[PDB]
Amino acid sequence: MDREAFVQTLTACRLCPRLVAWREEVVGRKRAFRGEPYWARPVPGFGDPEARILLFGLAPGAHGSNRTGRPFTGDASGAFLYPLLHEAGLSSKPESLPGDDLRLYGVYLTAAVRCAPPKNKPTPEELRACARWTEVELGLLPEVRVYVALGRIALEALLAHFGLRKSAHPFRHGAHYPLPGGRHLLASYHVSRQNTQTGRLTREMFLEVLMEAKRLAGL
DNA sequence: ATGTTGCTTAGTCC
DNA sequence: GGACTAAAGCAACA
Ligand code: SF4
Ligand SMILES: O=P([O-])(O)O
Ligand SMILES: O=P([O-])(O)O
Repeated sequence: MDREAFVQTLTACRLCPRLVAWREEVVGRKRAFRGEPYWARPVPGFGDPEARILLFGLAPGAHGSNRTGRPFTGDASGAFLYPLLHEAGLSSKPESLPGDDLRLYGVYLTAAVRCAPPKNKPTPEELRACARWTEVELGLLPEVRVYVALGRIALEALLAHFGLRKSAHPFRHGAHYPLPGGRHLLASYHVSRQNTQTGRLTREMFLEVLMEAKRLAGL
């Protein structure tokens, strides 16, 4: 199917009962946004359809993409990620605002699970379910040469996608693994506030990941 | 009030 | 694998 069909069918998905419930349950729970409209639906990927680089996240944040409708938009993860994409020369501007004209150059963003999960922890069954969408979405990104897993969950999801053994591809920040056709699989700590604010993942470390991804992608 | 909540990782154990 | 938990620094939240 083409992208329009992908977006149409994805947004109507209701395969995971716990997530169909949670994504609406959190609406109005955060003071700063009470009374505002929430997307509260599956989150479609965003970016360059001709991207050579794919940043693969974990899932929608309750008041992040689950609220704005765009990956990494409206929360601490995006506050960290988007300015860095611009600093690396991969976007039109530093900030991402729903409904703006932000363009990503050579990069596309999505995640393992597309509906906000409780405690940011999807179940093994929910991951297997949404993996069907990963197949469809990555299938619509023919030019990707570098797949960047943001966090352990994301890496494992990508390993399943490529039919790779976990034992041979452990999760460690900076890990680099080869993929068929001269492609690459990179692993980085997730951009979560828990990782950046605690010093586990610094702005320097992530920009480096981005610069390495560009290098490996021929950009 | 100032204590609680919410935002992954790495190690443990079966 | 999968379930469980102590640990990390910050600030909205109550
Ligand atoms: S998480 Fe994925 S599979 Fe589950 S309901 Fe949402 S879009 Fe569908
Ligand atoms: O809502 P996310 O894309 O920042 O997880
Ligand atoms: O932000 P607070 O401290 O007025 O609740």
